[PDB]
Amino acid sequence: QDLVPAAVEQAVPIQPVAGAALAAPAAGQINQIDPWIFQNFVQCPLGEFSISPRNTPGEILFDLALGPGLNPYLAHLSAMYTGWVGNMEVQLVLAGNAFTAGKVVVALVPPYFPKGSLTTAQITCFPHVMCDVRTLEPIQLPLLDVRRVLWHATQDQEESMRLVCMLYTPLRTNSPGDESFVVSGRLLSKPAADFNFVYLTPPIERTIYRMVDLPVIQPRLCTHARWPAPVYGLLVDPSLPSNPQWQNGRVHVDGTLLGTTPISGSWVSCFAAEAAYEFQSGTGEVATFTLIEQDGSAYVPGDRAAPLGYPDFSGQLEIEIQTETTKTGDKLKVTTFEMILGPTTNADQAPYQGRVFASVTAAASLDLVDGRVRAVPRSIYGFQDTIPEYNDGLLVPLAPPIGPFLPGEVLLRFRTYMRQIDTADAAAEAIDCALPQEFVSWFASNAFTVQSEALLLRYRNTLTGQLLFECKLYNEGYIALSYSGSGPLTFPTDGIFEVVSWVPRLYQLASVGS
Amino acid sequence: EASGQDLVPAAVEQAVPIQPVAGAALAAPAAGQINQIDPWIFQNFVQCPLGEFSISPRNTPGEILFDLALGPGLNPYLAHLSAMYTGWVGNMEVQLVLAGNAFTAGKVVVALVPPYFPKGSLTTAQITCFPHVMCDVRTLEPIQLPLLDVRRVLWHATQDQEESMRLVCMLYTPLRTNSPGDESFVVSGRLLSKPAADFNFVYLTPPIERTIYRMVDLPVIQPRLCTHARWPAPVYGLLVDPSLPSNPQWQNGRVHVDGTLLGTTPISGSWVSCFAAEAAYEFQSGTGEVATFTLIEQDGSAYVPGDRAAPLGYPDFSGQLEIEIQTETTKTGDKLKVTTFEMILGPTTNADQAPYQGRVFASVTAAASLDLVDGRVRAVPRSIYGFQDTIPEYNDGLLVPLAPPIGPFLPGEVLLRFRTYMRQIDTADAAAEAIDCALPQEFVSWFASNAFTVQSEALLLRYRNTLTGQLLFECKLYNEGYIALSYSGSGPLTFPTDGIFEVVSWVPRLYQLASV
Amino acid sequence: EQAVPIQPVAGAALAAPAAGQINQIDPWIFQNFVQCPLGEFSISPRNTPGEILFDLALGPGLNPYLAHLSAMYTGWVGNMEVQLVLAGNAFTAGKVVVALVPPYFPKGSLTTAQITCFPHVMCDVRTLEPIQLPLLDVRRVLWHATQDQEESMRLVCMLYTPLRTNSPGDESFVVSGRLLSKPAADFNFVYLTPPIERTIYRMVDLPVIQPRLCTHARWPAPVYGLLVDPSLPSNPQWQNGRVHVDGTLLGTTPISGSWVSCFAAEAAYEFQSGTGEVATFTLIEQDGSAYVPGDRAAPLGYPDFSGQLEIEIQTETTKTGDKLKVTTFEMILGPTTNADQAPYQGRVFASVTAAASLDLVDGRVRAVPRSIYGFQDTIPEYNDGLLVPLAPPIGPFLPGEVLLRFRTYMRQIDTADAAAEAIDCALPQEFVSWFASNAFTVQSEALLLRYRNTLTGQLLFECKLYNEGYIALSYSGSGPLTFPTDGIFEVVSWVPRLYQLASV
Ligand SMILES: [Ca+2]
Ligand SMILES: [Ca+2]
Ligand SMILES: [Ca+2]
Repeated sequence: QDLVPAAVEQAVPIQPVAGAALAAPAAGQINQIDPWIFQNFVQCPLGEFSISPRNTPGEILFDLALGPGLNPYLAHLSAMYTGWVGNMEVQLVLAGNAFTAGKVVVALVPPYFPKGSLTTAQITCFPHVMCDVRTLEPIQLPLLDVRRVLWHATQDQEESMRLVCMLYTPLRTNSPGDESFVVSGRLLSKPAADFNFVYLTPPIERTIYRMVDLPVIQPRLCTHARWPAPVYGLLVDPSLPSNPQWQNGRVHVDGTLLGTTPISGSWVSCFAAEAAYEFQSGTGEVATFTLIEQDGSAYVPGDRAAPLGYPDFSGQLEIEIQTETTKTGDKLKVTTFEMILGPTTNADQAPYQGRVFASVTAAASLDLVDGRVRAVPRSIYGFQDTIPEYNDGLLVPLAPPIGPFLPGEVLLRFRTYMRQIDTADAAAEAIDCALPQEFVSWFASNAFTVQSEALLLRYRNTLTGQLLFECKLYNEGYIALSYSGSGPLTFPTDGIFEVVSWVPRLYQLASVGS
Repeated sequence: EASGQDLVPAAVEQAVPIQPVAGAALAAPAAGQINQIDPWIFQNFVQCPLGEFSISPRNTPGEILFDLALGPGLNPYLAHLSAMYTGWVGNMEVQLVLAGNAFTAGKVVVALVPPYFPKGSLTTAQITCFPHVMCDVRTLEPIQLPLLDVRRVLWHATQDQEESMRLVCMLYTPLRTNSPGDESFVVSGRLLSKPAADFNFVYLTPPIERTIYRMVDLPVIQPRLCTHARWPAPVYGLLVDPSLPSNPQWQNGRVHVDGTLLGTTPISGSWVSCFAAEAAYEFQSGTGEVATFTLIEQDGSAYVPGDRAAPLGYPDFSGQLEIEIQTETTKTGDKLKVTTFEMILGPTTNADQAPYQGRVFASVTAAASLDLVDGRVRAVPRSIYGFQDTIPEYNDGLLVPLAPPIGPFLPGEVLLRFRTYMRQIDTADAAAEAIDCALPQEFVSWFASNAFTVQSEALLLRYRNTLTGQLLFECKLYNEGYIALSYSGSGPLTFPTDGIFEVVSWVPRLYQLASV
Repeated sequence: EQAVPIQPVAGAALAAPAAGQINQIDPWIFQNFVQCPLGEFSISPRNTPGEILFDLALGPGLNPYLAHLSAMYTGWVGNMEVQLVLAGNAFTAGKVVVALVPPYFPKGSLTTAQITCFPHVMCDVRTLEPIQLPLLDVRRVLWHATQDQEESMRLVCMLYTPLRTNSPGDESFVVSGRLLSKPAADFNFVYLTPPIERTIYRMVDLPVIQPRLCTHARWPAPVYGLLVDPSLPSNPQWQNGRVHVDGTLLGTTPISGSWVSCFAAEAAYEFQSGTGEVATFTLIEQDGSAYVPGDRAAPLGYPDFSGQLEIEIQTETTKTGDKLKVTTFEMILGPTTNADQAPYQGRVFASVTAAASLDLVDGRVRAVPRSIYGFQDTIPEYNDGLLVPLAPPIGPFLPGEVLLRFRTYMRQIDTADAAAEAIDCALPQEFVSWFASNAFTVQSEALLLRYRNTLTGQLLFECKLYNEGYIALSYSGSGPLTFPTDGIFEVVSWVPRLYQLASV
């Protein structure tokens, strides 16, 4: 009587969701967009992901949220509106082989479903599409505005429908292996027929859904963020410790300054304090410094280990100060003082409590008048890359170690050389930073929104266009490279970084090496 | 229909000052699916999960008898169905049953409290400022009330709780009886509910068992087949005794109904009254061989003094405890042995012992210095001498964080005890030494591994006999983790250990239990 | 009214299906334009274009009657009508812009170019009639909650084109502007609830007590006078007598007046072979509690001045000539060190000038002040030479504003001159307790106050009470000026920080 076909094309059944019909009576305006934005799939700002045989079933490959942050045109247009309503459509492409086996599921997760941990059995209880990694053509899905409000505010994030993809079946290759074959995936989107904005406002450039960019300066023309010297090298080195705990040069991508890093590069490794001088018997002058901020304000013990720009390493410091004497026939001079920074004893060093001690040998009194001084670094002796004596021997608030790199990932280092006093070894002492200056700035000056876990960057030659490597910039302000060698590897410093897209935490980078 | 109607019958007085409220019709254009509830569910009144309450002549006006929040948690069908959705809307119908004796008198008020009204002290002056209904306790027919969805959103979320209309009942007039003989009656009221015409759910989601509503359940196991939570022995007795101290401060076997462990109670029953440590041995011409133990966690982790008086599973009583220890010796002929040590738990001794700092001392009498190598060991109990059921010293007389004493109880309520017997050394008395606990270890593991969500204040339990299927008594299980029942006798009372406990409903603290 | 590019907004028609009740308001309220709070400004020839003249948010708090009525309801909905009045003659020039800013626009600084991109109106200062505007309820919900502050439409007025005028030689010309409002025909309340007294639309008030019957917050003595003296330091850093208007205690101030300049501690007495007996105190809370160092310099009520004082404690002797006694100790607070006083860590030292052993027992004591020697108005030594967390100095003040001080006199030991002592405070202890127990809601930056005589009802002066808990007066003199201690302080209204007081 009836025939049931064995092969049916996949589709997602939906019930239509009302947009501006529900929002019109309570909104001030209903603003329509260009009719040709409805005709083209354009790559999402988060539009890159990867699949590897290192992955396991149940891992989330990506998750996207409905809103004007999925389309470059809509993200550009959102700067002159206060709200939005409507549905969208998403397209997915995978670059697979004929030798690869594997299945993924793309599901539609409603708002207010708890965001804990889904499993492979649960993911198929949502409206979904099952996709093979060998597909040649793109796959598309809808995104409806299931909501309890009349419309959404642009300037916040709120809660909306999500699009989550997880690895349903493990990725296998018939080849003996193991290789390092990676399947690339890209995402595109476009609004559906029932999308518009709410209220026409002036265009504000410093809005959310504004893409992050970087200053166009080569690394040679930059300033080191931990020692006052120009940047001289760019390298990766797996023989060095992997998770340092530097306190300077640390900034969040969204603009938060972590640790004791300042805004300007003239505050690095310097300090400002009120000085009092004394003489003991023959040891010379002893200077006690009560520390303040470099702009003249007062220092209060808080969530930082020291005033902004305080040195975060160990050794003996030779510094310069400006002094005035009460002697006859001699006005202001510049004096050199000796300082102890490393974890030691026989002194009471507590910059966390605003007390510092310095000294200089002298057979006379050479009395000086107390006042405000600014101390800058001149020379270093016995340098060690470890935190200083912030308190006497106690614990103070600190920025966390860098971490938590994926397997095979190493840290990119910007390298400069210090002025060092040595007797036997003539080698130049070297110090490293994660991000240079003018990168600490351009953050906290632009208040960006992260919208994802990492940023993909490409390093390129200026006048040739050759690609040197690609890297991941995490939201915590450090760069990772995929390198598996044993020795140091350096790179030319006349390149330019450029932003590609937002990528998730599990993204797999193309390997680098010699 | 009934015999002498010298009562109130129907409380058809409402004309409640409220407008009709729209339900699922406002949420249909904002949902991406079509959902509906089984039409037969809309056709009968079933008892709410919090559908039992009591009025006693010991309550005062202004006490809250029940308060119910609108949502899927008032109906067993709807609470089962809410595990596979994210969203609900609509109104409800509620039936209140309270038909006390004809010799009684009293009055209650049931009010409709809107969302966003602050919770806390609700006095008898304000409850009449709401849309309300006045009820006699002698009313024969059930009283029917509506619960409307007053809201400013289109629907609510099943997981996590939001602000909705409440239904609050407060005792307005004290309950008194007119009978000549010796007693005053108690009124037992019931609540039933069903959805209204426009109730619905929103979006189908995977069915997850560990949802917020669910229902608390207990393991199906007889008390005689369980293990004691304070001494490594089987449970032998189920008892109530009003001559023993009423508010003990035991540190082991304490667990919250939501799953939190309080005190020094371990997950496993093999950690009870045992400890793992690093042992260093020395010879003293007095006590003989002296062993110093620095205590660590039983799984091997480091011990850090924190918000607990001792490492998990440490003994919480007093006396002289004798234990067995595995030891290695360098004397030719013997390699491994089990040695018996003894140590004073309490009498507070000279100065000493500081379990809160991980220091323990023990000794064994001997003449020649036995060659013993320092190492890692685990000690388990063997015997007790001069047992006293009082907390020991942990900080050498200084205060330590402790679990609160068990309580409080309503007047006439006593604590139920699970009893076992310990191996004892005695010189002139041959009577067995007994030790009690509040819950067995199986219940502790069940609560720790299940992590339910509590609703009001306590659970009503009924104890049934497996052989004859006859209910023995009813008790209140408090959310803090103890059990109370009403008993007014003088001597101890014991119960058979062949029964099974069962959950009935959620009850508040002022629930009045029947005597036993 | 004027035409603006905006659509009509529905009120109760959208809230009625899901509301319980829709409640009506007195029809006489719809017939009166009442002054809005923070709805006045003045324009001077020296102002530059781009200054924000006002910005007010839609809600019940714009009208005193609706603010009163909101206490017996759960929600509200609807639009309002607004009137703007400007006072200038025919010989002026300049222009102003009033815009409609939507509920979720980011807060910040607007430029004169961006204000014209909203729905707006342009007005000349020569306008005769008041300018009428609508205030519409643009929202993503069905109604609002009375006890919660949500986002609503705002009305923002900026100076667009500067004022050009002539002025006489004695006074400078200004253009004054005021804003009034009333509900529109589509405004309603939601649900009849029992009235609440601790609502958010509650105005700040002060206790009706004369300052001569009050208590000093820094020294346990009655207040003997109030004054203003520009010669004294402008920005003191007192750690006592500091309270926020919303009710947050700052520094080390206690709630009770009996905790001022007193401390409780566990005492250990040991006889030194030199000067005499020495007592070491481990500080605790006055009511009895563990003291933990934190964001606070010293336990509540600890003295915040420098000098040498004497204390009296209850001591018990194990000898047989007595059992209980009260003796006077001696401790040093000023920045002279020599004993390593660390109140921040919770330990201090004291000594007595006595010979031989003076056996006592350690059973906890409370120390009260007796007299001060070498008093100095500087913070004591909390750490040996280190820094501690403490409250910022009092300020800032506008150009021409001075601090008003409540003065009291303390005992002394000085042997050279016997004129008087002097210790000042910002607010008395009664005001501190009032603000702590009331917990009001602050609106903008400051409150306008008035000092009047109780009987004749004459005005003495007017001042400004800042949110941080200090009073400022507009005084242009040189020497100190004292005031009678018989008046009563009264609250007038909320004022902005840049408010010009009348000179005293
Ligand atoms: Ca060297
Ligand atoms: Ca015995
Ligand atoms: Ca004097």
